[PDB]
Amino acid sequence: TKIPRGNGPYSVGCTDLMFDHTNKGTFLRLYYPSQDNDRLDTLWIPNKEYFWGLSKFLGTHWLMGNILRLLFGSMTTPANWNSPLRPGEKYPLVVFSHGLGAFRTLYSAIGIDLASHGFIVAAVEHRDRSASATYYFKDQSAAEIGDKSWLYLRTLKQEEETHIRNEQVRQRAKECSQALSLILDIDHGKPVKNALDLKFDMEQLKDSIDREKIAVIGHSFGGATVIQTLSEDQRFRCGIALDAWMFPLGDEVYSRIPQPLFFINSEYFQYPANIIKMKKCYSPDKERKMITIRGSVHQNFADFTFATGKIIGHMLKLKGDIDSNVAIDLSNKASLAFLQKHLGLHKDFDQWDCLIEGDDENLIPGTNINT
Ligand SMILES: CCN(CC)CCN(Cc1ccc(-c2ccc(C(F)(F)F)cc2)cc1)C(=O)Cn1c(SCc2ccc(F)cc2)nc(=O)c2c1CCC2
Repeated sequence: TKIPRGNGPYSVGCTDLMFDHTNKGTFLRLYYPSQDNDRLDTLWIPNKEYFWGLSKFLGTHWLMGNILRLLFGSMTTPANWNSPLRPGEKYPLVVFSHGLGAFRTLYSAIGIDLASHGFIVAAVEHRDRSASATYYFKDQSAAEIGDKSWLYLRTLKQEEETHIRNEQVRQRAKECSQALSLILDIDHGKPVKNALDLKFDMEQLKDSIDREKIAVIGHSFGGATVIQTLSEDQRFRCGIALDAWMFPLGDEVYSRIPQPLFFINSEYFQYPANIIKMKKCYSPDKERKMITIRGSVHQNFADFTFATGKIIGHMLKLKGDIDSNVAIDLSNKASLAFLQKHLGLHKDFDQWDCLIEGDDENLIPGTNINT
């Protein structure tokens, strides 16, 4: 309800796609330009098990599962559920990676605005036990009955945290790459039965993708995922990391990324040892940009920043000094400028080229971290 609508000229539709039905299959939330704009009725957090997951992730016990569920379980996100895809054009494609303790639906402000500008967006649900919860189906008949098998976030011991996070960011890359393949193959006529039954007939996606214009975007853990993904998959033509958390990356990725890469940071999350990994990505033969959003906290990139009031927002570290709507607008617009330059879109997004440069009252070029 407080989650912002898309600022762009397209109406936006949302749906979910699972294929195959297994735990090794692809799971994504799709945002896309809808043909019609009949009602904004997409449920934001669609299953109790996520409120269970959040609670477990956040430190809380069981009751907070229910309190969070009672507070939010009905909240909508401004997209037309299962609305038909708008026809007659090929859309550039974004694949989006959520952060630690998140899942596919918690970045709709980004997803939706992006779609309102001519993007199809596939927000993937990671099955590396980095999501709070996720689910899949043990067999085809389970999928048919809606007999979901749930997978909750894994917590790690110190000794564990270097091998595991990296094993995880490798899986996340394979999952971004795989979702890309799912879509691309649908785009070229591969018949697919969605493991979920939904009004939206997946066949509409046929011949609807501009295959030269793919980008990968993610937040935090998802930002590290952007960098691994580009590393291994040149179908992704540029990436955008929203406050990347660089710890899961091996030292080998830095020399391996040729595509242009964009760092959008928050002022209050970054720390020098994180930043120095970002600087390791810079090379005169490569395009790396970096802006910092002033007054912004880590959470400014996800949807819970528009879910509480100004006071409690700041208490829960969900909101910062900057306005949540002013922030996400800067990030979204800075992104559209960047996506236009390196995918060679023919739109008016260059009108925010300055936001790539930090030319704003609320933007800092580079980073506040002096080194
Ligand atoms: C150590 C694990 N936890 C416990 C301290 C760290 C949690 N954390 C920061 C954070 C702050 C607030 C909330 C929050 C979300 C919803 C609510 C409520 F529902 F109540 F409204 C309240 C609080 C969630 C995470 C992080 O882990 C930050 N983080 C995140 S937060 C992304 C996220 C997760 C859940 C969510 F709901 C929204 C955003 N992602 C990452 O990839 C990484 C990090 C750190 C390193 C890598």
